[PDB]
This record gives sequence, C-alpha cells and structure tokens, in this order.
Amino acid sequence: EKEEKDFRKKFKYDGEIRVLYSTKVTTSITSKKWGTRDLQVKPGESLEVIQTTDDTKVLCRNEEGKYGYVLRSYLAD
Repeated sequence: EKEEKDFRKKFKYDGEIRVLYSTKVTTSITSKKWGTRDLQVKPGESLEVIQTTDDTKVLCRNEEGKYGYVLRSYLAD
C-alpha cells in the first residue's frame, strides 16, 4: 500500500523482500525504544523476518502493508 512508499522511502534498499526465516520477537524486544525507521512491534510477538539489513539487522514485515526495522540488540536469533 501507500505504506510501501514510506518504507521504500527510507529503505531505498533495492532487494528481494521475501520472508525466508520469520523470527519470533523475543519478550526482550524493543517495547519502549521506537524509531522512525523502526517498527512499533511489541516484545513477545511474532513477525515475518526479511533479509539482513547490514550485518546484524533483520527487517520485519507485517501484512499491514508496512515494513519496519529491528536491531539485533533486541530481537530473536
């Protein structure tokens, strides 16, 4: 949706978005920390995991038609 433009906007990343290994949000996930390029996901939830952004970063995707980033700091394996 129009949300894709929001993600692609900052995620000008040109790749093959495909949830290959959907990881589960660890209760120790980010619940307070929220960034413009971050997702408002909650700890203890499950979302689709895309490809690794840089080295230790997994981009989650929601059927909501919007994407979000997650730092390895607070995320599942």
